[PDB]
Amino acid sequence: NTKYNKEFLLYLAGFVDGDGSIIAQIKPNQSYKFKHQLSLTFQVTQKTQRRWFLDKLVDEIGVGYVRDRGSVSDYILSEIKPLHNFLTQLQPFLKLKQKQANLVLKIIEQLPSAKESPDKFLEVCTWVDQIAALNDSKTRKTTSETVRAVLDS
Amino acid sequence: NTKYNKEFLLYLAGFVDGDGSIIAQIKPNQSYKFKHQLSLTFQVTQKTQRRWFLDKLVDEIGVGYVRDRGSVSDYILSEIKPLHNFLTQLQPFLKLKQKQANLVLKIIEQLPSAKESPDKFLEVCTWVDQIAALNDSKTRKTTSETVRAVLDS
Repeated sequence: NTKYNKEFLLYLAGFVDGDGSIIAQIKPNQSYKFKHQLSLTFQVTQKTQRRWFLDKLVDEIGVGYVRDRGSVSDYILSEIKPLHNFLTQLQPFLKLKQKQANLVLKIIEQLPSAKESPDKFLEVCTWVDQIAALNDSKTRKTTSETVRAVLDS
Repeated sequence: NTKYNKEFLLYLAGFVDGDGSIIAQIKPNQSYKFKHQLSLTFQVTQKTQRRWFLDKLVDEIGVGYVRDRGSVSDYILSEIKPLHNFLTQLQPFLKLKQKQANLVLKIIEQLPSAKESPDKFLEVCTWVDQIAALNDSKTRKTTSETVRAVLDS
Protein backbone atom coordinates (compact mmCIF):
# COMPACT_ATOMS: atom_id res chain seq x y z
CA ASN A 1 0.00 0.00 0.00
CA THR A 2 3.02 2.21 -0.55
CA LYS A 3 2.04 5.20 -2.61
CA TYR A 4 4.77 6.32 -5.02
CA ASN A 5 5.60 9.84 -5.96
CA LYS A 6 4.36 10.71 -9.41
CA GLU A 7 7.54 12.38 -10.73
CA PHE A 8 9.42 9.18 -9.75
CA LEU A 9 6.81 7.06 -11.57
CA LEU A 10 7.06 9.23 -14.72
CA TYR A 11 10.88 8.96 -14.84
CA LEU A 12 10.79 5.16 -13.97
CA ALA A 13 8.14 4.46 -16.67
CA GLY A 14 10.28 6.09 -19.36
CA PHE A 15 13.31 4.07 -17.94
CA VAL A 16 11.22 0.85 -18.09
CA ASP A 17 9.92 1.59 -21.61
CA GLY A 18 13.58 2.17 -22.72
CA ASP A 19 15.27 -0.81 -21.01
CA GLY A 20 13.22 -2.53 -18.16
CA SER A 21 11.56 -5.93 -18.41
CA ILE A 22 8.09 -7.06 -17.42
CA ILE A 23 8.22 -10.85 -17.77
CA ALA A 24 5.96 -13.83 -16.88
CA GLN A 25 7.07 -17.46 -17.13
CA ILE A 26 5.46 -20.90 -16.72
CA LYS A 27 8.02 -23.55 -15.85
CA PRO A 28 7.49 -27.33 -15.14
CA ASN A 29 7.23 -28.11 -11.38
CA GLN A 30 5.79 -31.48 -10.09
CA SER A 31 4.81 -29.97 -6.68
CA TYR A 32 2.09 -27.77 -8.26
CA LYS A 33 -1.48 -29.00 -8.85
CA PHE A 34 -1.14 -28.45 -12.59
CA LYS A 35 2.51 -29.48 -12.62
CA HIS A 36 3.75 -25.98 -13.59
CA GLN A 37 4.55 -22.87 -11.66
CA LEU A 38 4.13 -19.19 -12.60
CA SER A 39 6.85 -16.55 -12.03
CA LEU A 40 6.30 -12.81 -12.56
CA THR A 41 9.32 -10.43 -12.59
CA PHE A 42 9.81 -6.72 -13.01
CA GLN A 43 13.52 -6.38 -13.84
CA VAL A 44 16.02 -3.51 -14.45
CA THR A 45 19.61 -4.40 -15.39
CA GLN A 46 22.77 -2.26 -15.30
CA LYS A 47 26.50 -2.74 -15.55
CA THR A 48 27.95 -3.52 -12.25
CA GLN A 49 29.67 -0.12 -12.05
CA ARG A 50 26.18 1.46 -11.85
CA ARG A 51 24.73 -1.09 -9.40
CA TRP A 52 24.20 1.89 -7.04
CA PHE A 53 21.24 2.79 -9.30
CA LEU A 54 19.70 -0.65 -8.69
CA ASP A 55 20.36 -0.50 -4.92
CA LYS A 56 18.77 2.92 -5.01
CA LEU A 57 15.65 1.39 -6.65
CA VAL A 58 15.36 -1.05 -3.77
CA ASP A 59 15.49 1.91 -1.33
CA GLU A 60 12.97 3.92 -3.36
CA ILE A 61 10.54 1.12 -4.24
CA GLY A 62 10.87 -0.31 -0.71
CA VAL A 63 10.85 -3.93 -1.96
CA GLY A 64 12.80 -6.13 -4.40
CA TYR A 65 16.43 -7.08 -4.39
CA VAL A 66 19.60 -6.75 -6.36
CA ARG A 67 21.45 -9.74 -7.78
CA ASP A 68 24.88 -9.87 -9.38
CA ARG A 69 25.50 -11.68 -12.64
CA GLY A 70 29.14 -10.79 -13.16
CA SER A 71 29.62 -7.75 -15.31
CA VAL A 72 25.89 -6.88 -14.93
CA SER A 73 23.43 -6.76 -12.06
CA ASP A 74 19.62 -6.72 -11.82
CA TYR A 75 17.03 -5.22 -9.69
CA ILE A 76 14.27 -7.91 -9.35
CA LEU A 77 10.79 -7.46 -7.93
CA SER A 78 8.85 -10.73 -8.06
CA GLU A 79 6.61 -10.74 -4.97
CA ILE A 80 3.07 -10.71 -6.16
CA LYS A 81 1.38 -8.30 -3.84
CA PRO A 82 4.10 -5.54 -3.97
CA LEU A 83 4.42 -6.18 -7.76
CA HIS A 84 0.65 -5.60 -8.22
CA ASN A 85 0.77 -2.36 -6.19
CA PHE A 86 3.90 -1.15 -8.08
CA LEU A 87 2.66 -1.95 -11.64
CA THR A 88 -0.82 -0.54 -10.89
CA GLN A 89 0.85 2.80 -10.11
CA LEU A 90 3.40 2.65 -13.03
CA GLN A 91 1.03 1.51 -15.75
CA PRO A 92 -0.72 4.87 -16.54
CA PHE A 93 2.73 6.29 -17.52
CA LEU A 94 4.06 3.36 -19.69
CA LYS A 95 3.90 3.96 -23.39
CA LEU A 96 5.70 0.94 -24.91
CA LYS A 97 5.23 -1.69 -22.13
CA GLN A 98 1.79 -0.84 -20.79
CA LYS A 99 0.18 -3.95 -22.28
CA GLN A 100 2.72 -6.19 -20.52
CA ALA A 101 1.97 -4.46 -17.26
CA ASN A 102 -1.88 -4.80 -17.75
CA LEU A 103 -1.47 -8.56 -18.44
CA VAL A 104 0.69 -9.18 -15.39
CA LEU A 105 -2.00 -7.41 -13.26
CA LYS A 106 -4.73 -9.51 -14.95
CA ILE A 107 -2.71 -12.63 -14.26
CA ILE A 108 -2.15 -11.74 -10.65
CA GLU A 109 -5.89 -10.98 -10.05
CA GLN A 110 -6.58 -14.46 -11.51
CA LEU A 111 -4.22 -16.46 -9.35
CA PRO A 112 -6.62 -17.33 -6.52
CA SER A 113 -8.98 -18.89 -9.08
CA ALA A 114 -6.07 -20.47 -11.13
CA LYS A 115 -5.00 -22.38 -8.03
CA GLU A 116 -8.08 -24.66 -8.33
CA SER A 117 -9.35 -24.38 -11.87
CA PRO A 118 -7.45 -25.99 -14.87
CA ASP A 119 -9.38 -23.68 -17.20
CA LYS A 120 -8.38 -20.50 -15.19
CA PHE A 121 -4.78 -21.67 -15.15
CA LEU A 122 -4.59 -22.49 -18.82
CA GLU A 123 -6.06 -19.07 -19.53
CA VAL A 124 -3.12 -17.53 -17.38
CA CYS A 125 -0.88 -19.60 -19.71
CA THR A 126 -2.33 -17.78 -22.70
CA TRP A 127 -1.67 -14.38 -21.07
CA VAL A 128 1.94 -15.51 -20.24
CA ASP A 129 2.34 -16.20 -23.95
CA GLN A 130 0.83 -12.82 -24.93
CA ILE A 131 3.44 -11.11 -22.68
CA ALA A 132 6.25 -13.08 -24.41
CA ALA A 133 5.01 -12.07 -27.83
CA LEU A 134 4.81 -8.38 -26.71
CA ASN A 135 8.34 -8.84 -25.45
CA ASP A 136 9.42 -10.18 -28.92
CA SER A 137 10.20 -13.57 -27.34
CA LYS A 138 9.24 -17.08 -28.48
CA THR A 139 5.78 -18.18 -27.41
CA ARG A 140 5.94 -21.74 -28.86
CA LYS A 141 8.40 -24.51 -28.01
CA THR A 142 9.67 -27.50 -30.04
CA THR A 143 9.46 -30.93 -28.47
CA SER A 144 13.15 -30.85 -27.57
CA GLU A 145 12.67 -27.39 -25.88
CA THR A 146 9.72 -28.67 -23.86
CA VAL A 147 11.54 -31.82 -22.61
CA ARG A 148 14.72 -29.82 -21.92
CA ALA A 149 12.66 -27.35 -19.68
CA VAL A 150 11.44 -30.42 -17.82
CA LEU A 151 15.02 -31.77 -17.44
CA ASP A 152 16.34 -28.36 -16.33
CA SER A 153 13.77 -28.17 -13.49
CA ASN B 1 13.68 28.36 -28.04
CA THR B 2 10.79 25.93 -27.53
CA LYS B 3 9.89 25.17 -23.95
CA TYR B 4 9.15 21.53 -23.18
CA ASN B 5 6.58 20.24 -20.85
CA LYS B 6 8.05 18.96 -17.62
CA GLU B 7 6.24 15.60 -17.36
CA PHE B 8 7.40 14.83 -20.94
CA LEU B 9 10.98 15.72 -19.88
CA LEU B 10 10.85 13.46 -16.77
CA TYR B 11 9.53 10.50 -18.81
CA LEU B 12 12.06 11.16 -21.70
CA ALA B 13 14.98 11.54 -19.27
CA GLY B 14 14.22 8.11 -17.71
CA PHE B 15 13.88 6.68 -21.32
CA VAL B 16 17.25 8.27 -22.28
CA ASP B 17 18.97 6.98 -19.12
CA GLY B 18 17.55 3.47 -19.94
CA ASP B 19 18.32 3.29 -23.65
CA GLY B 20 19.12 6.73 -25.32
CA SER B 21 22.52 7.88 -26.58
CA ILE B 22 24.24 11.23 -26.15
CA ILE B 23 27.22 10.94 -28.41
CA ALA B 24 30.00 13.19 -29.81
CA GLN B 25 32.49 12.30 -32.54
CA ILE B 26 35.53 13.85 -34.17
CA LYS B 27 36.10 12.50 -37.69
CA PRO B 28 38.86 13.51 -40.22
CA ASN B 29 37.69 16.05 -42.78
CA GLN B 30 40.10 17.94 -45.06
CA SER B 31 37.86 20.99 -45.52
CA TYR B 32 37.97 21.93 -41.85
CA LYS B 33 40.61 24.31 -40.43
CA PHE B 34 41.95 21.65 -38.07
CA LYS B 35 41.30 18.83 -40.56
CA HIS B 36 38.57 17.25 -38.44
CA GLN B 37 34.90 17.88 -37.91
CA LEU B 38 32.72 17.51 -34.78
CA SER B 39 29.31 15.72 -34.84
CA LEU B 40 26.98 15.81 -31.81
CA THR B 41 24.00 13.37 -31.80
CA PHE B 42 21.11 12.68 -29.44
CA GLN B 43 19.74 9.33 -30.59
CA VAL B 44 16.85 7.00 -29.57
CA THR B 45 16.52 3.61 -31.34
CA GLN B 46 13.54 1.27 -31.65
CA LYS B 47 12.53 -1.73 -33.72
CA THR B 48 10.87 -0.76 -36.87
CA GLN B 49 7.43 -2.00 -35.62
CA ARG B 50 7.66 0.77 -33.05
CA ARG B 51 8.94 3.46 -35.39
CA TRP B 52 5.72 5.35 -34.57
CA PHE B 53 7.31 6.20 -31.14
CA LEU B 54 10.27 7.80 -32.94
CA ASP B 55 8.04 9.72 -35.43
CA LYS B 56 6.10 10.82 -32.38
CA LEU B 57 9.30 12.15 -30.82
CA VAL B 58 9.88 14.27 -33.92
CA ASP B 59 6.35 15.73 -33.52
CA GLU B 60 6.88 16.37 -29.81
CA ILE B 61 10.47 17.64 -29.84
CA GLY B 62 9.58 19.75 -32.93
CA VAL B 63 12.98 18.99 -34.58
CA GLY B 64 15.11 15.96 -35.55
CA TYR B 65 14.43 13.12 -37.94
CA VAL B 66 13.86 9.45 -38.19
CA ARG B 67 16.09 7.11 -40.18
CA ASP B 68 15.60 3.47 -41.05
CA ARG B 69 18.37 1.03 -40.59
CA GLY B 70 17.50 -2.61 -40.83
CA SER B 71 15.14 -4.13 -38.40
CA VAL B 72 15.67 -0.84 -36.45
CA SER B 73 15.18 2.90 -36.80
CA ASP B 74 16.54 5.92 -34.99
CA TYR B 75 15.34 9.27 -33.98
CA ILE B 76 18.33 11.67 -34.44
CA LEU B 77 18.74 15.25 -33.25
CA SER B 78 22.15 16.64 -34.36
CA GLU B 79 21.50 20.35 -35.06
CA ILE B 80 23.40 22.42 -32.61
CA LYS B 81 21.06 25.11 -31.57
CA PRO B 82 17.97 22.90 -31.01
CA LEU B 83 20.23 20.20 -29.44
CA HIS B 84 21.55 22.78 -26.92
CA ASN B 85 18.01 23.96 -26.10
CA PHE B 86 16.74 20.33 -25.77
CA LEU B 87 19.65 18.99 -23.53
CA THR B 88 19.55 22.14 -21.37
CA GLN B 89 15.96 21.28 -20.48
CA LEU B 90 16.44 17.46 -20.12
CA GLN B 91 19.64 17.57 -18.15
CA PRO B 92 18.22 18.37 -14.68
CA PHE B 93 16.22 15.07 -14.87
CA LEU B 94 18.98 12.70 -16.15
CA LYS B 95 20.42 10.43 -13.54
CA LEU B 96 22.81 8.17 -15.47
CA LYS B 97 23.60 10.29 -18.59
CA GLN B 98 23.71 13.75 -17.07
CA LYS B 99 27.50 14.15 -17.42
CA GLN B 100 27.33 13.36 -21.17
CA ALA B 101 24.63 15.96 -21.62
CA ASN B 102 26.66 18.58 -19.71
CA LEU B 103 29.76 17.92 -21.78
CA VAL B 104 27.81 18.17 -25.03
CA LEU B 105 26.50 21.62 -23.78
CA LYS B 106 30.06 22.71 -22.81
CA ILE B 107 31.27 21.63 -26.23
CA ILE B 108 28.56 23.48 -28.04
CA GLU B 109 29.19 26.70 -26.04
CA GLN B 110 32.88 26.32 -27.03
CA LEU B 111 32.31 25.93 -30.75
CA PRO B 112 32.63 29.62 -31.77
CA SER B 113 36.07 29.78 -30.16
CA ALA B 114 37.14 26.24 -31.36
CA LYS B 115 36.63 27.46 -34.88
CA GLU B 116 39.77 29.66 -34.74
CA SER B 117 41.88 28.36 -31.86
CA PRO B 118 43.72 24.98 -32.05
CA ASP B 119 43.93 24.94 -28.29
CA LYS B 120 40.10 25.44 -27.89
CA PHE B 121 39.53 22.72 -30.49
CA LEU B 122 41.90 20.26 -28.89
CA GLU B 123 40.21 20.86 -25.60
CA VAL B 124 36.79 19.99 -27.26
CA CYS B 125 38.67 16.80 -28.40
CA THR B 126 39.33 15.94 -24.78
CA TRP B 127 35.60 16.42 -23.89
CA VAL B 128 34.62 14.20 -26.87
CA ASP B 129 36.84 11.52 -25.31
CA GLN B 130 35.35 12.01 -21.86
CA ILE B 131 31.88 11.44 -23.31
CA ALA B 132 33.13 8.28 -25.03
CA ALA B 133 34.50 6.96 -21.80
CA LEU B 134 31.21 7.77 -19.93
CA ASN B 135 29.53 5.88 -22.77
CA ASP B 136 31.78 2.84 -22.12
CA SER B 137 33.32 3.35 -25.61
CA LYS B 138 37.01 3.36 -26.50
CA THR B 139 38.72 6.70 -26.29
CA ARG B 140 42.13 5.71 -27.85
CA LYS B 141 42.78 4.36 -31.33
CA THR B 142 45.59 2.24 -32.75
CA THR B 143 47.50 3.45 -35.79
CA SER B 144 45.52 1.12 -38.07
CA GLU B 145 42.23 2.52 -36.54
CA THR B 146 43.36 6.08 -37.09
CA VAL B 147 44.40 5.54 -40.74
CA ARG B 148 41.25 3.52 -41.47
CA ALA B 149 39.11 6.55 -40.16
CA VAL B 150 41.02 8.70 -42.62
CA LEU B 151 40.37 6.19 -45.45
CA ASP B 152 36.66 5.91 -44.58
CA SER B 153 36.33 9.71 -44.90
